[PDB]
Amino acid sequence: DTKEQRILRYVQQNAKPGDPQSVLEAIDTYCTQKEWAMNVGDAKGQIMDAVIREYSPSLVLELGAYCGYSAVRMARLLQPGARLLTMEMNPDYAAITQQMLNFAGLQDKVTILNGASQDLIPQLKKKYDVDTLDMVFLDHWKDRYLPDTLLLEKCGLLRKGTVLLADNVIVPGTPDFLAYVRGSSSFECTHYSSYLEYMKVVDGLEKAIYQGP
Ligand SMILES: CCCNc1ncnc2c1ncn2[C@@H]1O[C@H](/C=C/CNC(=O)c2cc(-c3ccc(F)cc3)cc(O)c2O)[C@@H](O)[C@H]1O
Ligand SMILES: [Cl-]
Ligand SMILES: [Mg+2]
Repeated sequence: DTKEQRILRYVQQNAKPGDPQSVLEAIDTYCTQKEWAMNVGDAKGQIMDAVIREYSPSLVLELGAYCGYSAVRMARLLQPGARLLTMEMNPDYAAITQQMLNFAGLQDKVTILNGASQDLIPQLKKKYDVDTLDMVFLDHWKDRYLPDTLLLEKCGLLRKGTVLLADNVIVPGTPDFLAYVRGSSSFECTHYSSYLEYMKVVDGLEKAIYQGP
């Protein structure tokens, strides 16, 4: 048995089927009264919600699905016809994310891509029929935010106005990523101070809007 399986089971037993909000609530409740887990969480999730609503992205890429909390959170706010692609290298977690999304009734808005971002990103145009991304949410291994951002650029997947939203830029921290988007003329950046999921440790998200090269 694993922590991720317990979280799924808790949602399946307590949340309301086909109700994405009840899924988020049940995951938060589990993590608030039982085992901590690395979901973006409710505080940072409010900022995520705000960004999704403001920019109304038709195509979103998520790096790092984990239990699918962020996938549920973004997907539930997407406009009809809009789509989310989520990359997850761990097949156990990909399987959990799929069951979470199924439960939430969001399976038709989300496609889970299995594998590591550095290998999937270069297949997006040919294999998954992507032109450009409107939004990217980064929440995978922290030392990979910068390399994956450069890879997305190199592959021609960013357009002017593409919104990158990055979790955990303070804790655990993505100092290299921040130095890059804040120093580069190719991004205009806005920092959102909040709190780490399920506690009062200060963390934040960085919003970095691609300007073109
Ligand atoms: C080298 C491969 C990089 N490419 C990748 N491609 C696809 N999926 C990837 C992935 N890397 C990681 N993943 C997956 O993303 C998820 C990993 C996320 C890493 N997250 C964290 O480390 C993290 C950690 C904390 C944390 C904060 C404070 C603390 F004391 C302890 C932990 C808080 C967070 O909000 C976090 O997001 C997993 O599901 C993993 O399988
Ligand atoms: Cl929270
Ligand atoms: Mg995170």
